[PDB]
Amino acid sequence: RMKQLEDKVEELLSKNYNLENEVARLKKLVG
Amino acid sequence: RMKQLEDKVEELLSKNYNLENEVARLKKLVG
Repeated sequence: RMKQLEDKVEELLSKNYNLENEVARLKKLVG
Repeated sequence: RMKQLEDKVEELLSKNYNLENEVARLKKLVG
């Protein structure tokens, strides 16, 4: 369960980097 | 450290929900 929690942190960080990359692409379209 | 890992999961999920809400607002502007 240490490892499962660590795995979930790594997974959520990857998801937020994808969301960050998407926000930047959309902001480039608006801006 | 169990608690610290759990805290980090909860924090990253809140960040991704904010990013999700931002993506939806920007997509509403484009769409």
